[PDB]
Amino acid sequence: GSMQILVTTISAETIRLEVEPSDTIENVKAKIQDKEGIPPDQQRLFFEGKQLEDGRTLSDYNINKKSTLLLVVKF
Amino acid sequence: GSMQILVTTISAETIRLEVEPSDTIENVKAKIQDKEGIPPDQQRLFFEGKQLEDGRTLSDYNINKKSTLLLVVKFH
Repeated sequence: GSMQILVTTISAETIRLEVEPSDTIENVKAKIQDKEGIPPDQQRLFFEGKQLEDGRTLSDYNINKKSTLLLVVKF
Repeated sequence: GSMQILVTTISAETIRLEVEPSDTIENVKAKIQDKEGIPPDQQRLFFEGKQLEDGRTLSDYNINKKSTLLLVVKFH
């Protein structure tokens, strides 16, 4: 149109979570809901590029102390 | 204690804005409030690394058609 401009809107935060190696990623998503207020269904967890899927644990993906996890959310 | 992991929470979206080259940054910030719902003083605008100031126009920073602007917004 007249002059169409693009605005790259960014929002970012780093949340620390006290978890057990026995904790399922379902339980990890539940801990994020208490900390921020995002439902587990719309949450997308990542580690080493691989999308963390429910039914498995943090030990299965070999996640230990001081591990960087990636959470991608809407708007 | 037992195991303390870090979760890098990211949220991103691109907003399309019909603006005039005569428009000031305070007017562009007002247009973002209508599109998303963020107050103009709590939003930081950028172009070519330089932080865009409320007083100056889009012509002053040489912003034209198909220009990518950066808006950094608070967590929640």
